[PDB]
Amino acid sequence: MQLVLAAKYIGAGISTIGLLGAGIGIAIVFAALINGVSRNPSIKDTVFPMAILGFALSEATGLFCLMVSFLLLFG
Amino acid sequence: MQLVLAAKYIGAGISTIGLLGAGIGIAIVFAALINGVSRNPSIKDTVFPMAILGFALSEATGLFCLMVSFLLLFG
Amino acid sequence: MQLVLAAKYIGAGISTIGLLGAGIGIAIVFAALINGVSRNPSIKDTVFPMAILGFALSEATGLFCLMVSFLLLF
Amino acid sequence: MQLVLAAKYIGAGISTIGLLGAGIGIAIVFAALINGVSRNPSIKDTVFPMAILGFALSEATGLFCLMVSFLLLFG
Amino acid sequence: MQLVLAAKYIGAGISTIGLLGAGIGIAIVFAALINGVSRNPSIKDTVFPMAILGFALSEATGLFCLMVSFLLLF
Amino acid sequence: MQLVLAAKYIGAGISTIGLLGAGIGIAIVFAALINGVSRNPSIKDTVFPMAILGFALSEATGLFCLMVSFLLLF
Amino acid sequence: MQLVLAAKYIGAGISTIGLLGAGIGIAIVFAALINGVSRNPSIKDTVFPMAILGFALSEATGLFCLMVSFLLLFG
Amino acid sequence: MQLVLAAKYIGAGISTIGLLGAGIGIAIVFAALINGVSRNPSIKDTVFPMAILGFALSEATGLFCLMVSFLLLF
Amino acid sequence: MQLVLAAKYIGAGISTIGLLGAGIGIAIVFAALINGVSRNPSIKDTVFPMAILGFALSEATGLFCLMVSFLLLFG
Amino acid sequence: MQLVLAAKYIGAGISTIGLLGAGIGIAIVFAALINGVSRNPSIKDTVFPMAILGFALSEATGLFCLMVSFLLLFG
Repeated sequence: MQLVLAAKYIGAGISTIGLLGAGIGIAIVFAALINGVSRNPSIKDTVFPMAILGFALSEATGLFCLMVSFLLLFG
Repeated sequence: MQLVLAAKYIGAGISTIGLLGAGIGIAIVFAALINGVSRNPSIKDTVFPMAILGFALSEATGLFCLMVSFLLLFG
Repeated sequence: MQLVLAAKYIGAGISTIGLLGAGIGIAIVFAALINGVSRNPSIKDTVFPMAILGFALSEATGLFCLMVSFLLLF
Repeated sequence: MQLVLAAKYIGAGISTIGLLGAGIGIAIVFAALINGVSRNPSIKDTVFPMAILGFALSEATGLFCLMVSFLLLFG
Repeated sequence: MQLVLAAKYIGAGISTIGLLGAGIGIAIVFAALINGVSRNPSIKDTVFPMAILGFALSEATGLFCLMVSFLLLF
Repeated sequence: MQLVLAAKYIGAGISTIGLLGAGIGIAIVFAALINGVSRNPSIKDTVFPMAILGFALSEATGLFCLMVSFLLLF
Repeated sequence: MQLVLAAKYIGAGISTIGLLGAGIGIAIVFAALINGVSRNPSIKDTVFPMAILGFALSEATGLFCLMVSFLLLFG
Repeated sequence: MQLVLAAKYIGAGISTIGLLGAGIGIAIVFAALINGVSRNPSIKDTVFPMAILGFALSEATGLFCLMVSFLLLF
Repeated sequence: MQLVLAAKYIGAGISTIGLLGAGIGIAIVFAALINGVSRNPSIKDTVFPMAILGFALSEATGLFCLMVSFLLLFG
Repeated sequence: MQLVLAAKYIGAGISTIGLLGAGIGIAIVFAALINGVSRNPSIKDTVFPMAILGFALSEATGLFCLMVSFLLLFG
């Protein structure tokens, strides 16, 4: 158990690293949203739900990382 | 088997790291969509399905990462 | 018990790495805010609440990393 | 054999990391496609096959990583 | 004791890596500030507080890393 | 034998990491091709061979990584 | 004590990695300064102190890494 | 002798990582070439020999990584 | 001492990784200088010393990395 | 000797990683050179030696990495 439990804990730490992509990704989507709206205010009702979709899809990949982390931590 | 289970769990942690690319990638596809539509609203119906295709192809690489991760956790 | 504990400490160091994403992320949101406002100052009240949401959502991923880190530390 | 097998699983995890290049890359190709089409809608039939070519070639790099991964998992 | 101590020291070093995100992030914010002031000098007093805020928030994430690094060290 | 074999397998996995550079690089080349053709469609036949060359050369580096990975495997 | 000391030196090496954020960051600030001054030479006296501020604050992050490094090397 | 050899194989896998730099690097040179030529087609004969030098110098760093890799493999 | 010398040598290897930032940083300062002068040749004498300052501050972070590396190899 | 020699060899592999920064950096300088010359052909005699300086300074950081690698490999 001891070496295996230790591996799970190290593993759970390693598995959060990929969350960096969601962190950068979410920001990239919101940067585009802010730049697009500032170039063309009239487009905001159109581009805002693309921003919400984009952020959610990007966050999803981070959530897959987190899921593996929790399965290691608690499973 | 202690060493092998340990290695399976470390390895599953490690195979989520690659998801950072789909995280960044999906975001890049949505940012282009946002900037594209704001420059030229009339193009929206043309470029939106391209965004869907882009996101899905970028996501697939992260899903491969996760597939290995699940194979190491359960296979 | 010592091996497990050693692994809890390493794992905790490792789970902060992901916070780099929020570091760059928050910055990217605020950079667009500054550039957007400078190109079009009248858009400020519109894009400021968007920057707050952007930063919050980006920070949240970093906060997930830190949650794992603290779960491992205690 | 336990150390060797251990190494094989650690190795398989490691060899998905390079898939992040394809996750980001495929996205860069789709972003250019979206941006090019929004700048110049008439160019769409020309630039779309280039996007398919760019994506398949970017994806091939991630597939090489996954192949090495599967060689480690099952061989 | 020696295994645990060892892990605390390695873990402490590992938790400084995430600080690369604030190093890049802070810079991105100040670059946006510079590019925006040079495009539009009259906007200086509006975007400056935005840059302070954005820097503070980027930095905080690097500070959560240092915090974990200090917990492991002390 | 077991230690050496072990290292060959870990080393083989490690040498695929560098392939992320070709994955990004190839894409950068094709994006430049797309942005340049859409700005200037008449340039298509000039820049296309340039993109093939640039892709080939980016890819080669990922292939040197795979080569090391295959040597370690076989 | 040998394992502990070992760990201290491995740790000290590890804690210089984060200095790459300052190496890139300081450069991003100087690049903006150069580009801003070439677009608008009259803005130089305004944007130069902002560049000093941005750089010192970016550098401070690398210095925190180096401090942890020196704590590991000598304490 | 087995431990040393194990380390030669791991070290060799590790030294290919740096080749990612040349992967992205070569691509960045060729992207600028394509964009430069599309903006200004008459500059092609001037910027093509610059792209060749750029790619060569970038590849060379990758070749240094591979040299270490082969020195370790034999 | 076997373990400690081993750790010193691994650690010295690891503390060079941070030099990748000065590598990228210096380049970013020179790229801005190049793009700055080409947009506005008259600015050359103004922005060139800024480039020198930029490069040197970016390089210093890599020199800190190397300092630790030498301390681990010889100190 | 055995564990120490093994550490040096692993260390020498780790120390080439930072060469990735010179590889990207050198390219960034040459990209700027190519973009600057294509915007403004008359500037080429001015910006070319800044490109040579930039690439050399960037390559220098990679050479510091390589130096540590050779000291580990052969020292």
